[PDB]
Amino acid sequence: MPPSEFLDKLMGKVSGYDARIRPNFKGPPVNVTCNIFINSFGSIAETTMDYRVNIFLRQQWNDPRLAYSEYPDDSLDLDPSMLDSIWKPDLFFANEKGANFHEVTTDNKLLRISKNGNVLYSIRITLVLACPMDLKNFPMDVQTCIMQLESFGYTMNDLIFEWDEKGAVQVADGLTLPQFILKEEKDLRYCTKHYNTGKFTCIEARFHLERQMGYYLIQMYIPSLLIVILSWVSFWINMDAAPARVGLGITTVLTMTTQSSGSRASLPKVSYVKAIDIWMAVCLLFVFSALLEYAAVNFIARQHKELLRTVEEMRKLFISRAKRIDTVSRVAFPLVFLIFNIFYWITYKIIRSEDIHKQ
Amino acid sequence: MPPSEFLDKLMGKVSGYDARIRPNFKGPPVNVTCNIFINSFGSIAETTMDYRVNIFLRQQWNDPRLAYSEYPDDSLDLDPSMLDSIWKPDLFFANEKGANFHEVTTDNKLLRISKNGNVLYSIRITLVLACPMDLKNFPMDVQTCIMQLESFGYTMNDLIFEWDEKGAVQVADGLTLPQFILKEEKDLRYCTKHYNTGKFTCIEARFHLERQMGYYLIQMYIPSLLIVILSWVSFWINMDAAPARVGLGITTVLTMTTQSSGSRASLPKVSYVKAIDIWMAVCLLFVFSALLEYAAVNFIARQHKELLRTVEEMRKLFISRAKRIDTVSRVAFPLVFLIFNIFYWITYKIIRSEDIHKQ
Amino acid sequence: MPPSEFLDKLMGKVSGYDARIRPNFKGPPVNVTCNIFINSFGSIAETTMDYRVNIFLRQQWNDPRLAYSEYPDDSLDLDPSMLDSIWKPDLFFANEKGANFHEVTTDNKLLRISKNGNVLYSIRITLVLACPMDLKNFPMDVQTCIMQLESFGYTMNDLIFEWDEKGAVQVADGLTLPQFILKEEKDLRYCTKHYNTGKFTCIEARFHLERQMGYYLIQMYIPSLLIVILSWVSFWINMDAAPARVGLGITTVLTMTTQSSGSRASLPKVSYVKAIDIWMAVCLLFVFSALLEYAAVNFIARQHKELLRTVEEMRKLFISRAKRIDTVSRVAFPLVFLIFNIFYWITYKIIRSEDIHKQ
Amino acid sequence: MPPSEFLDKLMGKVSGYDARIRPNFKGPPVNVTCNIFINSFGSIAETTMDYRVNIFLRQQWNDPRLAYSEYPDDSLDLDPSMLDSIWKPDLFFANEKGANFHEVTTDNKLLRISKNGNVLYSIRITLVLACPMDLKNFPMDVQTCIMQLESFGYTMNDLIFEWDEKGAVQVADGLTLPQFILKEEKDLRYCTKHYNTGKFTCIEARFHLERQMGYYLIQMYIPSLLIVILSWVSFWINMDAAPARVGLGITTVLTMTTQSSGSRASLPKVSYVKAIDIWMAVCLLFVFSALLEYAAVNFIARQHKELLRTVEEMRKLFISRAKRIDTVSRVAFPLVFLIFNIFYWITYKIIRSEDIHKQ
Amino acid sequence: MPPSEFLDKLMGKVSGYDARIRPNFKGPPVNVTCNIFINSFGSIAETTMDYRVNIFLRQQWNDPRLAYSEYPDDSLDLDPSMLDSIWKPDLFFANEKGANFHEVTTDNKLLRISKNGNVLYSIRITLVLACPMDLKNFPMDVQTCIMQLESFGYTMNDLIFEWDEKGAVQVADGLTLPQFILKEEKDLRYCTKHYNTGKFTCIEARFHLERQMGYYLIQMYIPSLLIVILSWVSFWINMDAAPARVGLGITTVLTMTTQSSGSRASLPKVSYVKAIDIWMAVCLLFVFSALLEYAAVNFIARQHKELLRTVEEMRKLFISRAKRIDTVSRVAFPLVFLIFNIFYWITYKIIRSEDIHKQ
Ligand SMILES: *[C@@H]1O[C@H](CO)[C@@H](O)[C@H](O)[C@H]1NC(C)=O
Ligand SMILES: *[C@@H]1O[C@H](CO)[C@@H](O)[C@H](O)[C@H]1NC(C)=O
Ligand SMILES: *[C@@H]1O[C@H](CO)[C@@H](O)[C@H](O)[C@H]1NC(C)=O
Ligand SMILES: *[C@@H]1O[C@H](CO)[C@@H](O)[C@H](O)[C@H]1NC(C)=O
Ligand SMILES: *[C@@H]1O[C@H](CO)[C@@H](O)[C@H](O)[C@H]1NC(C)=O
Repeated sequence: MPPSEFLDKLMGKVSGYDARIRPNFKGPPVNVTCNIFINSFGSIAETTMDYRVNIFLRQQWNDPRLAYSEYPDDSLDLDPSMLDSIWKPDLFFANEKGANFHEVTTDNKLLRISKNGNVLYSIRITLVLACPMDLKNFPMDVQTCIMQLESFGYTMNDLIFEWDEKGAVQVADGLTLPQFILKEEKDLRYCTKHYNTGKFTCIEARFHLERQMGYYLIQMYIPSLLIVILSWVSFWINMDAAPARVGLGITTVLTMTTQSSGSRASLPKVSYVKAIDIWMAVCLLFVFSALLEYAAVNFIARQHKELLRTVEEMRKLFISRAKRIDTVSRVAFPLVFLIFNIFYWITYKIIRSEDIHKQ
Repeated sequence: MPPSEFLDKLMGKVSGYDARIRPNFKGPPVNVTCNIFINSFGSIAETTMDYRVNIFLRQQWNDPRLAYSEYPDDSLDLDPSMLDSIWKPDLFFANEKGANFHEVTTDNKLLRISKNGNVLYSIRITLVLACPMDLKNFPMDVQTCIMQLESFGYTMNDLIFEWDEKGAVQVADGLTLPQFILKEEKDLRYCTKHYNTGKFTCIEARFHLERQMGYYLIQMYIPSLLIVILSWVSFWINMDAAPARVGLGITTVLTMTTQSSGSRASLPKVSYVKAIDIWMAVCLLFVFSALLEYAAVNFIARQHKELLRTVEEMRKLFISRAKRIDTVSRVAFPLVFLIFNIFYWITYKIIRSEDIHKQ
Repeated sequence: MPPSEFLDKLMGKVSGYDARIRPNFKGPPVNVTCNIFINSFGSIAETTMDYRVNIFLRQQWNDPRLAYSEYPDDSLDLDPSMLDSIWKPDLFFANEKGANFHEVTTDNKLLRISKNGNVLYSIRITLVLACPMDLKNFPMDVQTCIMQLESFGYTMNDLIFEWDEKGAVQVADGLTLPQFILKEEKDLRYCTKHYNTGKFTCIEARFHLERQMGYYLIQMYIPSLLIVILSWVSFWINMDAAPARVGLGITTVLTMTTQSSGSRASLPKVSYVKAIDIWMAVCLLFVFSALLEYAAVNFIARQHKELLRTVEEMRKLFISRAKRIDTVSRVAFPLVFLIFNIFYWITYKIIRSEDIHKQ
Repeated sequence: MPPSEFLDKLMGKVSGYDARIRPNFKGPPVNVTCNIFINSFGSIAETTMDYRVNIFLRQQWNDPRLAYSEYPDDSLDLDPSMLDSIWKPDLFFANEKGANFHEVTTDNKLLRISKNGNVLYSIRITLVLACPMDLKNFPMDVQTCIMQLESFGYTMNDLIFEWDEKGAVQVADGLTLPQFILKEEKDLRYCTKHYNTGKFTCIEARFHLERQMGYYLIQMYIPSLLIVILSWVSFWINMDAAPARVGLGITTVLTMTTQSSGSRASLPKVSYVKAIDIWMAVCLLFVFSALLEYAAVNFIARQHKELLRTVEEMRKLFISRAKRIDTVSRVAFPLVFLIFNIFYWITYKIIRSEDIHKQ
Repeated sequence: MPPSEFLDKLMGKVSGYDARIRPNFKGPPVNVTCNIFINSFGSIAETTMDYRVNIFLRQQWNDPRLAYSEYPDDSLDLDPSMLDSIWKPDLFFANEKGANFHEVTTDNKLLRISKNGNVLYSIRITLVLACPMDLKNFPMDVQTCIMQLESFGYTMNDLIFEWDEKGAVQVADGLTLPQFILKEEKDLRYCTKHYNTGKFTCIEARFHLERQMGYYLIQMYIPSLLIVILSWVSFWINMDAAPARVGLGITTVLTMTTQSSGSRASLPKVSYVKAIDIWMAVCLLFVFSALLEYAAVNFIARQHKELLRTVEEMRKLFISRAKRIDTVSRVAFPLVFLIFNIFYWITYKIIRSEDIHKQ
């Protein structure tokens, strides 16, 4: 019983199998269970709001036809070069750019057929998928990125898509992302589509990504803090009269503006204010207030110069103010900073915890 | 009544359907109604003057042929692999670069045919479209971007394009742009094309985009203002004789030139002057005038040095000028700035309001 | 008289039309008139010396065959899917990179055939074309960019290319370039090609582009001038003894070097010296000479310090020199700058005027 | 005995050779030996974690069919245009992006067939392969990059992949990399794949790459060291009272922050701390501690100013501290730096030596 | 004698011409002479070590078949659409990335056939070719870039490649490169390839490129020199006691480090030290030594301060040293620089002259 004779006999010009007609025509819709395996996730672009994923799509549906029932083995592994002579369902991705196939030495495709007629179609695909991420809290956030699968040409009374009950979404073992930590929530929902042409089936899968704060802390939170420390200690424990104290402030402001521009470099332009903007704005406000304080001290010194020639009675009165302000500044500034840091870190921790619970 | 027999019978070698001849040949022009659905707008490049759009083109026309009239159901959903055996009309985009199709698991295409002969052709297309935007007012403006559809090979007495009376342009729900706000004007006009070869049909669609000022305000209007504030308060409330006061001005000018270069970084080179250029030029003029004022004060001080050895009569005469100028400067500069800001913001608000009314 | 029968009958297996043999074989060369319409010019890259153009090529030639002479209408608009069964001439572009076609909903192609046999072939093409621009005068210049069309496979006694007598080159109405102004010279020449294999026909078209000076003036000529003004007025109207005067020069030099590097940023590396290099070099020379002058003043002051303890006789002798140099510098520097600006702007104006007359 | 007759006769419609059925069907799995030749390795991207390689894949397997046994010469070199009429095995790369073929003048392919039936299939391929490199030790490290080959459609009882016993991996003579030194370990392992669909064969090859420290040393280790040297010697051998000493520190800090940002520029964002970060952090700590020391000296000087009007008894007591600290600083700082450098270089040398031994 | 009948008759199903069998089968190897014309060289990337070239490949070989010998004209220009029905030889480029063809309006291809059977095959190709350039001497060097042509599928007793005796390599008239000057050496060698599969023919062509020093001199050699001049003259002709003199050095060092980083920006990372690195290192050493000298002068001044209250006997002794060092520095530094420049320019001139003679 040669393989070739049977092979053609099933889907040949002698067989009545038309590949342009859906199975069970004029009948109940063809149910399709979809299984996805993630081979290599990664390369998430924050600029143009998209990520790259290489999946192994797997879809099964039941055909009354192609149930040979005359062979010792129930499952037959067929050629992937005769995949044009069967009824593949139409499937497209809604948030999709590009999405090439792969042709290395052979087409990366798979066909299997059981005795009853259940088929197994497996396709390797790299997808560039659009994720409209919300950057309300930039360094610490959970981002949800969407994969949607729809039928382009078939209305709801044909080709209903369903998920797989067990192991709908899998991940390759030892798969890591440099920037994000993937979570195991693996949310799945059915989100039907309505158009003027008709109503079309859809199923979607949701992934939760948390952002590591390790890079961001080292890159920005540490340098900005160190420059605040530098300004604080450096000028106040210097003599009242000096060009250096003044110059220090200007240079510190220059560093702050360069770092502020540097932070908002990779990020796409957005209307709302991110957390990192709040932090850098507060640090800039601290150094600006510090330079203003020194300018005020200089004015008090100017008053002393005018007084110098009941002369000494006024002199000390102003000078003592000079000293009092200088000491209060020394003890006042760090405590206020400490207070800011605590009420900032606490609230952000509460927001991120609430966000993960909400999602 | 098997599907295959009829299916071929309509558009087969036994049928007299030639796909190279227009329907109703030697007759009135084939009218075509066009419906467009916008799946995902975005990614607008200001440099090379273009934007990206992913649409769902839909065009309907009437064929006397293909009106079977022998089936229980009026509408038949046919295969998208037999779309080469019918009379699709020619259609191209005038301001177009690229414009690939999509081939993911199947071609993303749709064919429908009613009992009378009205067809429905639906195509998924990503377009890179050229928009010749006018940057007269850079941060606040309304930009109109053009989509034009034309018949390449058919003159006006064939294949007249028309718009759809109801729901000509739709937008996918919850579609947002990071940089712009789309408006609901959805202007539609017919803009016929004349060539030496002949006169060709065209229809166009206009989109109005407003620019959010949230990013621009934070990125440039706030830092420049803060550096003006810094210069103003810092030097004048310092003693007349100091190297610091001089140095401050030079560094402030350095910041202004770097920010001015930074502003005109993404923008393409254009002859006309943008609003942001006016703002940065005025701020640069303020700090330049401030440094000139300090230089003049130094010259008055030089006069005092020459006088120092009717000697004291001249001395005070110049010194009082020194004081008078210093105080007037303190009160003079902010009010003039305030006046500038009001007459700048008011006029730009009037221009943008006029522009939206005009469009 | 059905369309299909005739349609095939002309260029069918029953017709003796071989599409691999040139018309009028063993005869006079096939003359071809070429008409070009420019749909969208632009995107000129100065780095890799090329520009992008989207044209509508149109070529006409006479075929003795395909002159049916039996139809009421002289001109027939045929399908663009049967363009493989005729004798298209070979045509390629010599300074060409890439040059894709366009396939949106249909091929963008056109076929027309008259009663005598004159055909009309219209093709939409985007060309990346190499322009070896000469940057001798960078901000103000006229650049000539070349389009060449040649026959790859046919020697001069076949397929002679000719231009069209009227309307050889057209431009779409309201077509503008952000950087350049297109001129209406529209030069056309025939520039035959000689090879060892044979002698091949060619025709070329020349476009003249002038550069707007509006962006360049604002970006570089104004900031550099303002920094020269700043240095000039700032240090000389300050007291002889100061750290500030010295520091000012160094910072001004830093600005000059950064701007000089910034100017030569987009530009490709070239051996010859551009006009902008001359301007920035002269401005750098002015500030360098200014700092040297201050250093000399300091040395004269050093002489006074040595003299201070016929002592006063020497003292004033040197001091008066100090004053004399300071005043002459004040009046000397701007006039010399003014002279430089006039003899620079005048000569460049003469060169550009001569260049346009020459071209 | 004409070539054509035999040529077709072997794999023709008269032959029973079906190219869709595996050789030795219903039998032991088809064993495949794989030989790889590396034509041009290189272009390793640290950002998106991948490298480029151009290989010569070679795979041999035994076919009972195609053993003609009637020719004088055992080995026949066949055409590479009839490679569609045989049973090529499926093969794909797991960590693969892209992987085009090459079509220059002909397809770059090879077919050979021996008398017994052993075939030789040779394919030229450029692979972009994903390497998840570990940057724990950035300048000095050994990186292992993975190539994996798998059967997409065939389970373990078909198409078992095996390596070649002799010369499995070769390298073209005189092949060098600008950044890395390739090692000759050439590790080979079999790393079978398990899926829910089935169990699939795989074989992998490991390459060891060491990083040259020549560029990194010159680019970063030398400038940072020179700036530490500059700060150290420059300020301490200057008078106690000066604006210059203060300013020096701020500028040195500015250089350190710019260099620190410059170092972490090419590198992708990662949570863990690299060796270069440790080095730059320690150098920044040294200059920060130096500026703090100067600030403390200024405070001691302030005490002297307060004392100046048992007055002189206190004065010297503080002044001597000033001198003592200044001298100890002079001798203290370099030795501590020397100690740091030795314990840093030694430990990194031990870690890299351990790593190469482990791998 | 119609063209079509003969045309097919030569290479038709009635002719015994099999296009899968080499001419003169079981015979001496098919000799192939190769002629290359360079249409447009250029776009040489120093980063990823490659260049772009657009060539006109021409190869001739002798076929016993296709020698009609019955026509008045010896040479026939055939269609380039029947190039699939002949025996083209296999040819690939070893150092090749990409290498597309060109399809503009027609395939850019040529076929000619003489009476004896000598064919002429002409192909237009753009090649991206890998050149492993040696950057030992960066601004002045001669670089040799390699083109290699090999037979992928045929061993040495078939398809031997040979060069053309006259005019093997040509260049289009008036072809210029912005960065390099092409030389006329046009070296040609045969460099056979050995593999385990077999021994394969190869022929190679060598191009010599010299680098213009005009851009590099202006961009780096002039600014660095000017900044050395600035430092030299500026500080030494200033009073011994000043904050300005100190600050000058730090700023000059900042310029040197920025320029040094700027130089090594386009260049790929390499272990060895380039000439430009030597030059910038020496200039940095000069300014570093200058600042150290000023620091030493300050220490001598400190000694004078300690002495000031046999007191005056010590005072002058140190002061005279101060003066002596200051003058020697003034005359010492430029001569040493002059010596460096001469022994640097001379040796590099000798090395480049030796290199061109060697090549
Ligand atoms: C597909 O699913 C629908 C709804 O679950 C059901 O009504 C229909 O019978 C199913 N089709 C089958 C089992 O063929
Ligand atoms: C198409 O529209 C034109 C103008 O509206 C009309 O004259 C013509 O009859 C229409 N064709 C039809 C209805 O087939
Ligand atoms: C084509 O032009 C040439 C030169 O103008 C002429 O000799 C020849 O007769 C022309 N061919 C025609 C008119 O068919
Ligand atoms: C292939 O290898 C397996 C295991 O080494 C062996 O059992 C089998 O017989 C081999 N197949 C052959 C030699 O055809
Ligand atoms: C090709 O060249 C080889 C060596 O030069 C020679 O032996 C052989 O006869 C040549 N083949 C011909 C002339 O057909």
